[PDB]
Amino acid sequence: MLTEGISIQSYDGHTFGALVGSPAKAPAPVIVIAQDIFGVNAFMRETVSWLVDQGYAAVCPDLYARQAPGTALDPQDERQREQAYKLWQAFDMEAGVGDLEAAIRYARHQPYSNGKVGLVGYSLGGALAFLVASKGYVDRAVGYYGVGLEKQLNKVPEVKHPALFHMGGQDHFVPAPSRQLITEGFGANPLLQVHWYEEAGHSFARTGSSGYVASAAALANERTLDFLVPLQS
Repeated sequence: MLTEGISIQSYDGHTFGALVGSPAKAPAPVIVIAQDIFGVNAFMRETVSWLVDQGYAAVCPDLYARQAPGTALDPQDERQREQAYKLWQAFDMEAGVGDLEAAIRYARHQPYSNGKVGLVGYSLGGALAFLVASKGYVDRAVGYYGVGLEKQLNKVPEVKHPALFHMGGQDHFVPAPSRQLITEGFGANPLLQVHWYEEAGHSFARTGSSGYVASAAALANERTLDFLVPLQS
């Protein structure tokens, strides 16, 4: 689901929609939320609500608009998971980064904006959060269970603003060898933080996921909110 009327334009001209929430107290910092492979769906709506309840505005752009605008898939439905994996395999990461950079620029000057912008992404969106952090588009970036970060480690020195990553120690998208590479690589730049939640796997911060772990979700979420609060006025 998206907010009707909201349109954002990327550098290459492509336009896309977004789900937006603004807090009752504004101006406020704005968090761009990078979706997972299911599009702007119920958990993205929950993420917008969670951030708005904490005093932020939030913008979750339709990153699948270059393939199938408005795609919003149910992670409990097997056929819709298959569709999500197929869209993910065809997803253009570089265009996704550019669409997030356009949503970040948009987020700097809306009626509710205080001018500061953060980014929070989940899985596909956590990989995109690291790429965006390597470009410097945002003030602060956060990735939950980003996939494939061990293949992007040459970008560690390019991160020049803080970026926080929450990883499950039982997430087999990030097996022991990958966890060691990321831990060693990220450790060279103090602007990066990566925490490992040893009793949690993938999607551990989504309440309806089979991977949900309330203690790890709560610790990671409070660390995300502590990390974003400097953006507040």
